[PDB]
Amino acid sequence: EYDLFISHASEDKEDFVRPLAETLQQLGVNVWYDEFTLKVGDSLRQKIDSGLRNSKYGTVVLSTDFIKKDWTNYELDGLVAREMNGHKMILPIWHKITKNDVLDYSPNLADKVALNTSVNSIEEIAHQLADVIL
Amino acid sequence: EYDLFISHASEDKEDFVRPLAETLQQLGVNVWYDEFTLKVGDSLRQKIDSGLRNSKYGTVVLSTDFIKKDWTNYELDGLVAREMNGHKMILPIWHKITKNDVLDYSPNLADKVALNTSVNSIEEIAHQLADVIL
Amino acid sequence: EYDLFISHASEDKEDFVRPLAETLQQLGVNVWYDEFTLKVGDSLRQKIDSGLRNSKYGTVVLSTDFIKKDWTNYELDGLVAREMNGHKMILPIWHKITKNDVLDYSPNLADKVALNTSVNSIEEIAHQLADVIL
Amino acid sequence: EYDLFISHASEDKEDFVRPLAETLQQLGVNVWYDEFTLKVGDSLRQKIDSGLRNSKYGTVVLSTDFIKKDWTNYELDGLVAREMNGHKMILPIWHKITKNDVLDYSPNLADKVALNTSVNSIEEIAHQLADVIL
Ligand SMILES: Nc1cccc2cc[n+]([C@@H]3O[C@H](COP(=O)(O)OP(=O)(O)OC[C@H]4O[C@@H](n5cnc6c(N)ncnc65)[C@H](O)[C@@H]4O)[C@@H](O)[C@H]3O)cc12
Ligand SMILES: Nc1cccc2cc[n+]([C@@H]3O[C@H](COP(=O)(O)OP(=O)(O)OC[C@H]4O[C@@H](n5cnc6c(N)ncnc65)[C@H](O)[C@@H]4O)[C@@H](O)[C@H]3O)cc12
Ligand SMILES: Nc1cccc2cc[n+]([C@@H]3O[C@H](COP(=O)(O)OP(=O)(O)OC[C@H]4O[C@@H](n5cnc6c(N)ncnc65)[C@H](O)[C@@H]4O)[C@@H](O)[C@H]3O)cc12
Ligand SMILES: Nc1cccc2cc[n+]([C@@H]3O[C@H](COP(=O)(O)OP(=O)(O)OC[C@H]4O[C@@H](n5cnc6c(N)ncnc65)[C@H](O)[C@@H]4O)[C@@H](O)[C@H]3O)cc12
Repeated sequence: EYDLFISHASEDKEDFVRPLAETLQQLGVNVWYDEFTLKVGDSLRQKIDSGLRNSKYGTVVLSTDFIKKDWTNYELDGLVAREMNGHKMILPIWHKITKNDVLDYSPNLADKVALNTSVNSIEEIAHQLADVIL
Repeated sequence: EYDLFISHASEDKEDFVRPLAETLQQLGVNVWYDEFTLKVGDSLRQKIDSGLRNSKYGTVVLSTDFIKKDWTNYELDGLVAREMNGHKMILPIWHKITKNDVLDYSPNLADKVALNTSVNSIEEIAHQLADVIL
Repeated sequence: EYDLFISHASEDKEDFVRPLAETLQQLGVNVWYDEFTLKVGDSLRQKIDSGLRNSKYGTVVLSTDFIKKDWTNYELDGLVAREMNGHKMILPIWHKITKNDVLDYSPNLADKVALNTSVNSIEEIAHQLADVIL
Repeated sequence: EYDLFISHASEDKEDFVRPLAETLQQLGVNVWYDEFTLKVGDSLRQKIDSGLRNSKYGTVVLSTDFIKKDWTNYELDGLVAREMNGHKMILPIWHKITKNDVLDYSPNLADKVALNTSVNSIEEIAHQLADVIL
């Protein structure tokens, strides 16, 4: 069902991630985003697990807060596991972070071409993503 | 697939290399150029290695910045390795650099005939390259 | 902490890599090897990433099975990313493989001097490595 | 640093070139020889280029196998390039080869005085070289 899963830290919602998800839907991507999918009484574990398993692609918004928190590391551990079984997925974004900070977090992600929010705007990034997914 | 691989420093894009690559495609050469080929989520290592291995020829834009940087030296190591197995490839260009500076970088490249950007224009250089490749 | 990280395919453990790692420790190199470090309940992603980032050197056992598999290519991407930031690391070994097969995998590794297991024995290779590391 | 660079084919190591290089060091010449300088993980291109550029003199062992191979012709290109900038270097040796075979390879080397291994012994040749270098 879903085309893209969005993994992000809650400190980045208002200035970046909410505008991004809203514009991707307007282009026509079917997106998994937590404010759209999770409802009262749902199991967090079981809903996240089935969202990770049923998405064609996943995007990760790398940030200083992303590195520290628990649920963000839970999601990225699951994306790499599915990619090491033969299915390529990960589309990275760099937000307020430099190459050296990424290379100190993991040197394998420093090998992957990312979109940098200090160089591209929100809609300029959204157009780049939809060209791969669609 | 590709006819030519272009190896250059990013400081030289706007005043020389972007005009050159645009005019080569208009003559009909099938060219490997990083702004045309690399996309979000690609592995840099694995895409560059298959570009080097599947091209008939390679051109190197010698420059004061080309000498210092890392990825430029990575690409030239791979071109010489394939040439020392019996397949001639390299077509050199000298940009803002003199014979002495080239001879201090490597005396073997000082033996190979090159196109000098202080003597020829962009389209005059492009016409010279296509006569060898095509 | 670690002096050397060993990257290898699991098909090569018993006739080559297990004897090699055992003899390197006896010479006194502090080595990262998966049978010594990984334990029940560890995250594979997070433990491999910190092993790559905290080692002075890395060795890669090039082999016909190494080229095909997923986790072997994951590790080599991270080594090259750290080397293209200015820190030299890679010490290559050729096992049951010829120059032509290496040049068809990547022409840049064909430029780097390697130890060939058809020419040198296990302890003769181990002595060569420790002279660089120590 | 280096006084002499030795350029030779690997088919000639055991019966001529290893004894020669060992006796030159005993006289006190500082020599560039591949078995003494190159180590695991070195770039072949970048180490050879800095050896050619930092030596006062160069010697070439002309032989039937020398003429055919690739890396032997690579080194002689760089020596002539530096000599055509005004710095005399080349000290030739003829091994199992006649004047006619040299003249068919290049008529300019047939003009330079050479040492012939059918007329002089190893130590008799080594004494002749050191009188020029030292
Ligand atoms: N939508 C969501 C609702 C609830 C929990 C979520 C956890 C994670 N996520 C997923 O993970 C990324 C965010 O990681 P995160 O690390 O930013 O999240 P936090 O841990 O900060 O939690 C955020 C806030 O939920 C409050 N809280 C904690 N347990 C609670 C509970 N049972 N009932 C009510 N409220 C609770 C907690 O008090 C804080 O105010 C996203 O991509 C997303 O897919 C989304 C969540
Ligand atoms: N197109 C390209 C994109 C990304 C990296 C490239 C590296 C090399 N090349 C190849 O090598 C020659 C240029 O050498 P170069 O030495 O000029 O390049 P730089 O190292 O300066 O990198 C240039 C910029 O990429 C930024 N950067 C670094 N890692 C990044 C990452 N994972 N995701 C996003 N951005 C990243 C880095 O912040 C800088 O602003 C060309 O012929 C070409 O074929 C092309 C590249
Ligand atoms: N030590 C190790 C344990 C587990 C997984 C590893 C993966 C990779 N490595 C690293 O990568 C190189 C080897 O690449 P490799 O490609 O040889 O490995 P394989 O994919 O063949 O996995 C080998 C076996 O683990 C079984 N398996 C898969 N997921 C499993 C899981 N969660 N729990 C239990 N067992 C699992 C899988 O069934 C097969 O029998 C080494 O340098 C090393 O640093 C080492 C591993
Ligand atoms: N010391 C040396 C080591 C390696 C390569 C050299 C190349 C050239 N040289 C220089 O050139 C003259 C000799 O020309 P040459 O033409 O005699 O040499 P070959 O091409 O026959 O190579 C000889 C052997 O290296 C094996 N081979 C090829 N690539 C390899 C690689 N990455 N890692 C491991 N082994 C590799 C290849 O399998 C063969 O067995 C000398 O004056 C010297 O300064 C010296 C070399």
